[PDB]
Amino acid sequence: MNGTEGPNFYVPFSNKTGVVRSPFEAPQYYLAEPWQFSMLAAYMFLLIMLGFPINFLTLYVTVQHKKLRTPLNYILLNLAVADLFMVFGGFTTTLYTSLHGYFVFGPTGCNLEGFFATLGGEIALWSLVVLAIERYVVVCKPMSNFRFGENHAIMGVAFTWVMALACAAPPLVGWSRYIPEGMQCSCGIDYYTPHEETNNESFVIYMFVVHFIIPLIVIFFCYGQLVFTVKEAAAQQQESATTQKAEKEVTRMVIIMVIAFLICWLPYAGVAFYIFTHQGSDFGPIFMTIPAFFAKTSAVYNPVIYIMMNKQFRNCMVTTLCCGKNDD
Amino acid sequence: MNGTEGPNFYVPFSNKTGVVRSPFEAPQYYLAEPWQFSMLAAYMFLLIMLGFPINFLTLYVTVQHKKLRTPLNYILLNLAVADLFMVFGGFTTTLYTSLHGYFVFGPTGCNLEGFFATLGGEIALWSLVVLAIERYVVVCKPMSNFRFGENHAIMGVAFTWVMALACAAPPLVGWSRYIPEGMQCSCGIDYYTPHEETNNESFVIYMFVVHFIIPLIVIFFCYGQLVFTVKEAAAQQQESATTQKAEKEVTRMVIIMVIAFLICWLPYAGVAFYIFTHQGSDFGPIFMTIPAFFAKTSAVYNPVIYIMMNKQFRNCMVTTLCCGKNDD
Ligand SMILES: *[C@@H]1O[C@H](CO)[C@@H](O[C@@H]2O[C@H](CO)[C@@H](O[C@@H]3O[C@H](CO)[C@@H](O)[C@H](O)[C@@H]3O)[C@H](O)[C@H]2NC(C)=O)[C@H](O)[C@H]1NC(C)=O
Ligand SMILES: *[C@@H]1O[C@H](CO)[C@@H](O[C@@H]2O[C@H](CO)[C@@H](O[C@@H]3O[C@H](CO)[C@@H](O)[C@H](O)[C@@H]3O)[C@H](O)[C@H]2NC(C)=O)[C@H](O)[C@H]1NC(C)=O
Ligand SMILES: *[C@@H]1O[C@H](CO)[C@@H](O[C@@H]2O[C@H](CO)[C@@H](O[C@@H]3O[C@H](CO)[C@@H](O)[C@H](O)[C@@H]3O)[C@H](O)[C@H]2NC(C)=O)[C@H](O)[C@H]1NC(C)=O
Ligand SMILES: *[C@@H]1O[C@H](CO)[C@@H](O[C@@H]2O[C@H](CO)[C@@H](O[C@@H]3O[C@H](CO)[C@@H](O)[C@H](O)[C@@H]3O)[C@H](O)[C@H]2NC(C)=O)[C@H](O)[C@H]1NC(C)=O
Ligand SMILES: CCCCCCCCOCCOCCOCCOCCO
Ligand SMILES: CCCCCCCCOCCOCCOCCOCCO
Ligand SMILES: *C/C=C(C)/C=C\C=C(C)\C=C\C1=C(C)CCCC1(C)C
Ligand SMILES: *C/C=C(C)/C=C\C=C(C)\C=C\C1=C(C)CCCC1(C)C
Ligand SMILES: CCCCCCCCCCCC[N+](C)(C)[O-]
Ligand SMILES: CCCCCCCCCCCC[N+](C)(C)[O-]
Ligand SMILES: [Zn+2]
Ligand SMILES: [Zn+2]
Repeated sequence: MNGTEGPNFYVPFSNKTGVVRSPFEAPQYYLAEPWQFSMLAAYMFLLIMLGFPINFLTLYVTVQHKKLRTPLNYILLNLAVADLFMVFGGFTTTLYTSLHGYFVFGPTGCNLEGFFATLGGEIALWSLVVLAIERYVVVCKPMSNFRFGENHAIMGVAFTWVMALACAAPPLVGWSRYIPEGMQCSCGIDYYTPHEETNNESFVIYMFVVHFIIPLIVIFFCYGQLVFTVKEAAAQQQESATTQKAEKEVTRMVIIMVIAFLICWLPYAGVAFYIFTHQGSDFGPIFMTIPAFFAKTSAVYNPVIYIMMNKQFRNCMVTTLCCGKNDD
Repeated sequence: MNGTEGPNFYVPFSNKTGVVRSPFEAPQYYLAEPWQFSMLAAYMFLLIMLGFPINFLTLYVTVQHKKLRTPLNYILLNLAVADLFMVFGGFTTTLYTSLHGYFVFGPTGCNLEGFFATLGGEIALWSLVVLAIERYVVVCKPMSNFRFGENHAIMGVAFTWVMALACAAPPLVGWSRYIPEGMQCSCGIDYYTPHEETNNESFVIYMFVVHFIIPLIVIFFCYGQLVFTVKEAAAQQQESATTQKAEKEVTRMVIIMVIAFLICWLPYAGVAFYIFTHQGSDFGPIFMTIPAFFAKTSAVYNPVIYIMMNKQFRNCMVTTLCCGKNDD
């Protein structure tokens, strides 16, 4: 056996030497050097200390400024909340788990770590869908003469939570399950075993198709309609050069947010897909550790892209932080 | 301009030196060394000389042996025909084009090269869908007391031609268009320009989503049902170890055919997707030439996998070739 399966775990280390132990019962220092567990710990700590303030700040500044009530403003406020859930709901546990070298909080801890990570990533993905659609509707006016205003913003936000929970929750109640990965200090969906009792196989498929592929198809479609229009379906829809310069700022930003998401998650995606199609194959704890922990930067990069690419949000922020002036 | 757009072409070479010419009017030797055009020519020649006999042989041996009437037998005969269409309908033109260093047959030649390549590739893709579904139905028998027999085989084949033509033909009559790629000696879908008059943008999206992604989703789903069953949904189906050993031969083969397709086409897919999302960017003729011509091995690898992994087909072949003794 290249790995060591347990009732509820899969250590990617051979147990021919009898050293393997459950990620829920004892430290995993036999997996790698303890200084490496310290690095993860240190890493999560930074994510928590960076993520807590930038997201809260985003949330705070938005609520405080009434003029910030556009779909974008709404979507980023949403991510700010999702990130705070990742930070406090999951990172605190992954940090603590990394310090002890295992899930001292048992499966319940692993569920927290896996749930919120999955929730945060998915909220970010589906949020991208809502934004692409909003850019589609606002830059090409297809449908009719409807207003993707504040009302749809709310509906847009609720939507992201519905989809994301549709992906993150099932494994909490029987369909697939959260399980330790890599150095065993973070938890992800079970791509490691078939474990037919929780119908693992069908969930992984469901996840990659409905919670990865479909969303990308939708965004790709929207991207299609925007390239086309910025080319010929816009010169006839009379787009004042003054509006386009501010509607191009926003369109550029969504594209960047979409690229950042792919940069952040594709690595994890690939290793997961691989493991899933090579279960039992010979791979170490470092194989998934790097992509997994790297993906956790998803709790931080969005507010940052936001602050750096949306002048209005930036100025409001400086205003909030300087009390009065460098408003809404 | 990093490239040179023309009414119906896109040479990936700057025309600041005025050397660029239309791939329909003159040789493209300024793009690369003439010995490289000789390599392509030599290459196509081998594909033709290999593809003609292995496909025909496959087709011939199948028709000759009546016992060869299962879905697999049917699907591979289908590919054999698809490949002969690629060889004769397209490669002869790409060969000749490589020899002259340009499309002396003008756009009509380019359509031939692009159509049959696209047709052959897609027929292979959708054929994979039909096989995966057939493996699904036959190895897990989900639907009721149903029979995926000869009748469905025919319907399966017709199906692959319908989808493949749905992808290859539209660009012949106004939706997108076949255009020279790389060193300008092979033609592909227009990922190079927006050319709104033929609605390029929307076709590329349609192609990647309906003629790449969806098919992969379907196969992935089937692969899901097989891993699950070969695991805990088949030990209750009392699959006698005698049949499984022959039904595992076939299942293994389809999986290999699926992997070979990804090995063969993903490279092309990626460069196409890239070019499409980086139109006008600085890339040379070699950027697409290698993946494109590599993909053309799609006219040859399937019959070979077939001969090498299906003992029954292999034995019939030896029989056909040795006359009588080495049957159906
Ligand atoms: C655990 O990981 C190991 C790799 O570290 C996997 O072993 C590989 O298993 C395959 C399948 O049996 C071997 O292939 C066979 O090789 C022989 C050559 O003697 C050949 O005659 C057979 O037809 C077949 O191709 C392979 O050699 C072996 N190692 C390699 C090269 O990767 C193993 O499958 C994994 N699973 C477990 C827990 O066993
Ligand atoms: C990896 O293999 C090792 C051994 O090679 C496993 O060690 C296990 O260690 C426990 C001690 O906590 C053993 O339990 C003992 O069992 C005996 C009865 O056999 C009982 O009398 C003692 O009181 C004690 O409970 C356990 O037997 C032993 N297992 C093996 C393989 O011998 C280890 O569990 C393996 N890793 C895992 C969990 O996959
Ligand atoms: C043709 O290919 C060239 C690259 O070979 C592309 O040019 C690049 O265009 C980007 C902008 O789209 C340039 O970035 C800009 O750089 C300046 C620094 O002076 C910075 O202030 C701007 O904010 C921006 O980042 C990049 O420098 C440039 N590369 C070079 C060296 O030319 C070009 O886009 C392609 N298509 C065209 C327009 O022909
Ligand atoms: C790349 O640039 C070259 C030149 O830098 C393009 O070819 C040149 O095209 C011009 C304009 O079509 C030709 O000029 C002709 O002049 C006569 C004057 O009697 C006029 O009646 C024609 O209407 C035309 O303007 C010029 O002959 C030709 N230069 C040559 C001989 O190579 C070339 O078309 C560009 N690449 C492409 C095809 O985009
Ligand atoms: C290069 C493809 C090798 C074929 C392996 C079958 C899995 C299909 O690959 C998924 C497509 O992603 C391309 C990345 O290629 C890396 C190969 O690793 C296989 C991923 O599990
Ligand atoms: C060593 C390769 C690192 C470069 C990876 C760039 C990823 C950018 O994300 C774009 C998404 O594209 C999908 C797959 O990415 C592969 C290359 O990206 C080029 C886009 O065609
Ligand atoms: C550090 C903990 C992690 C990364 C735990 C779990 C993550 C997932 C189950 C992620 C799933 C996916 C998302 C968020 C977006 C891309 C596709 C995906 C299905 C791999
Ligand atoms: C040598 C000539 C070639 C490769 C010409 C054109 C090929 C296409 C338009 C291929 C399309 C695709 C296929 C066959 C399967 C994978 C996805 C795809 C859409 C890129
Ligand atoms: C940011 C790009 C990194 C790769 C992202 C896409 C990976 C999908 C294919 C899996 C290949 C990964 N690997 C090493 C696990 O084989
Ligand atoms: C719908 C998108 C499908 C894209 C598949 C991409 C496969 C990657 C193949 C290599 C592409 C990398 N690049 C940038 C050099 O072209
Ligand atoms: Zn509204
Ligand atoms: Zn039938």
